[PDB]
Amino acid sequence: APAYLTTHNRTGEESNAYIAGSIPSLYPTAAYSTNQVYWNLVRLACYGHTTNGQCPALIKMATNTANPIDIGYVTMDLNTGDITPKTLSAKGYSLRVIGPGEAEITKN
Repeated sequence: APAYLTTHNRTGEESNAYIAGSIPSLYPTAAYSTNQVYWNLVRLACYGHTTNGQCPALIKMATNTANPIDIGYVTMDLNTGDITPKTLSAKGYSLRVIGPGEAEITKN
């Protein structure tokens, strides 16, 4: 398992993971910022939403605005940190999985 979940937000809008599609995490990644979440905190964020060490989340942009933007669903193995959908592309945003427990969000 990786030490941290590392998120590279390369957009001008805040990103966040909505656990099981509905529950905002406490660890949003601010604009033009990299953020690293200790792995135990991740495990807990996913507590109650984990089956077979797998946990899904919906990724949103403009998470600190009135109108957030649904980018698409992802699932992660909490023991390998492997993120199954290698890319997303929706609402003129793109997500790319870089390796276990790290990914970047770009605009377009």
